[PDB]
Amino acid sequence: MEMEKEFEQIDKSGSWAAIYQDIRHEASDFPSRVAKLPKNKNRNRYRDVSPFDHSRIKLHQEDNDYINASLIKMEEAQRSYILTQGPLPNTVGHFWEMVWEQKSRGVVMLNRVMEKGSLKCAQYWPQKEEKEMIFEDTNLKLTLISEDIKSYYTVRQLELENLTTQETREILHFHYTTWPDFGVPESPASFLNFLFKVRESGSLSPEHGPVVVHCSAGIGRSGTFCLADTCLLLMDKRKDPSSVDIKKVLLEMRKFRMGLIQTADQLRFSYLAVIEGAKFIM
Ligand SMILES: CC(C)(CO)NC(=O)c1cccc(Cl)c1
Ligand SMILES: CC(C)(CO)NC(=O)c1cccc(Cl)c1
Ligand SMILES: CC(C)(CO)NC(=O)c1cccc(Cl)c1
Repeated sequence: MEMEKEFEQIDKSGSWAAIYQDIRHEASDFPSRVAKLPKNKNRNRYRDVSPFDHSRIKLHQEDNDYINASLIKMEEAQRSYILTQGPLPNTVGHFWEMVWEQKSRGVVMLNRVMEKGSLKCAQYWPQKEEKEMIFEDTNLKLTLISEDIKSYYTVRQLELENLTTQETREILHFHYTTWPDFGVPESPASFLNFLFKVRESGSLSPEHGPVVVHCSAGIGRSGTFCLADTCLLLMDKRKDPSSVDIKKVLLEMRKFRMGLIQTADQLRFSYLAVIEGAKFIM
């Protein structure tokens, strides 16, 4: 079926939970043996969210190459994304090592450091120009260059230096700051505006390594971001845009990381975002 009318048909019939449970039943199951090794317990935020072995990002290190991060490679859309958990106190150096090694231009953050009164990820970037951060375990230096605070999101320019070679690179930090502590946003307008700002920066384009996107677990809000982006790109590329099937695209993405889209409300929000986005594109 088309999307907008499939949408109203699920709303009128109140069957979002049944649609979402079908997706969960049909989703891929692949091994995640490296994630479950005992030496990696303090590298995982949640025991039930792990990268598959076949698609995990490897650190270029011989001691321990493990990080909780996955490469989502979308062949028809010609887009790639790295989805990862919010960094932990003992993985902030690994996180920036990955950004460096994968040649990423941008980092997309969809959570606040504290939500619901608890810590959802480490404070992993510097908050003042004159107070830079040094990650001694991976030999990197990170400096805040500039910050632009808007009503729904903040964009930061960062300098990452490889202290071994003295090479430097400019990284863009795109921080969506207004996702509610509970539920999903009422309107997708600010989320779509944010997606378009990431696109306009070049961070999603083939002349760079894959964008790094995270929330707390790296599957819910993060899944919503890449699902909406890929669906809108396919609607632009194909002769018949009504052939784009968001459930099929989501199942394709779940070949590369488990659990993408965590609730039926996140599924409905993803439909809403793609529907409204497709009208603005033209
Ligand atoms: C990312 C770079 C190349 C930047 O200095 N660092 C490393 O690869 C690294 C990894 C593990 C340990 C240490 Cl000392 C450096
Ligand atoms: C702007 C320059 C030319 C360094 O001055 N390139 C980068 O900063 C950069 C950023 C991300 C990835 C990689 Cl490979 C390079
Ligand atoms: C340039 C086009 C028209 C794509 O062809 N779209 C946008 O610039 C845009 C901006 C904000 C929100 C949304 Cl959904 C689209």
